[PDB]
Amino acid sequence: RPTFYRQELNKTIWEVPERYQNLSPVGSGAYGSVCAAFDTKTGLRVAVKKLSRPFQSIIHAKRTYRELRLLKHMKHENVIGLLDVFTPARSLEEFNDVYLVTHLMGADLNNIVKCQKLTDDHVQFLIYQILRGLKYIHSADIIHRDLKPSNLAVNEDCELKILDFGLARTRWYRAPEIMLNWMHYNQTVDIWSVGCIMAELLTGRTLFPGTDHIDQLKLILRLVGTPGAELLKKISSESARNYIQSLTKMNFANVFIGANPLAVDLLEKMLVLDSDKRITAAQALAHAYFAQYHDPDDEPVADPFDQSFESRDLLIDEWKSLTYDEVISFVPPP
Ligand SMILES: CCCCCCCCO[C@@H]1O[C@H](CO)[C@@H](O)[C@H](O)[C@H]1O
Ligand SMILES: CCCCCCCCO[C@@H]1O[C@H](CO)[C@@H](O)[C@H](O)[C@H]1O
Repeated sequence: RPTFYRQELNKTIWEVPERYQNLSPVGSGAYGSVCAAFDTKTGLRVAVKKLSRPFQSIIHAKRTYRELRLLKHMKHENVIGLLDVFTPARSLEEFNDVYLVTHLMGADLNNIVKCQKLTDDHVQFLIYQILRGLKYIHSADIIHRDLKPSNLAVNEDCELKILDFGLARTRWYRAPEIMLNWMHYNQTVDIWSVGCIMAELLTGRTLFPGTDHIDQLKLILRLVGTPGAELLKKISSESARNYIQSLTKMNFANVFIGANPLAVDLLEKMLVLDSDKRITAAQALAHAYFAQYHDPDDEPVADPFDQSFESRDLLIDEWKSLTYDEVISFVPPP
């Protein structure tokens, strides 16, 4: 066991191993708060997240377990992974707090085109990394569901990692089927998000900046066009088909004037209403737009992820015990 020290942060006592220094609050959420810190043991800037009352209820407890399981699973250059997880508790009986440590890359894509659009060469590099990481996540049978610029961290060398779990420092990037509570989501919900992000990097402007939910959907329909006959067959409701026909084309092509035609071709393949017809991450990696970076020998897939817990309805004490097990078994990365 490491030596811990105590300090008041974000309105509670944080108790952390001595290696983590210079904690500074950077965020809080309903479920946790984050400090930036410096890990004197590895020389890395890190984010330390202290969960807030991780076992307050069955739902909190399951969320805590899910977050830790997902972070422990992720071992890929373009996906955030778990550098450390700890608790000052010395037994399951004392176990009440959980702290998660991840890389702090130092910036994200959220600010990035406020001032000007990116070059085509730089968009190739960033989107390539997003898709390389998404191929990995998808191969584990995991769907991100909330890809957006603030969930894409980059360092000074513009190496990129996909984030989640409130490490991000809007519905503009959400697949329309998620907004329409469709359920039965495909992984290509995330490909829609990548298309929205890529479009914005190339043009310097949000692709679908809706003011509210229905506005978001109206903007999408204006740009990609009304559902064709094949997609209309997959929508049960006659009234819904009538209603979309009433809101429903602005040129997709006119949005991307001056762009690399290979970029536009890829955007057209990502931003397809019918999720069954969107390009996959793996397919996208092979598209000619990425010829400078694609290497099939180094676009690795994930170990399969045991998601049995997702469908379980367990008691708090069981979720808490399962979480404690995962804390104790953690082995830090190379
Ligand atoms: C702006 C457009 C307004 C209406 C959007 C269409 C609503 C589609 O609705 C969805 O259709 C699916 C297929 O039948 C169902 O399985 C889903 O339960 C349902 O949510
Ligand atoms: C903008 C208003 C219309 C939105 C239509 C969105 C259609 C998304 O696509 C749908 O996704 C479902 C879930 O994966 C699939 O089961 C369907 O087969 C697929 O067509």
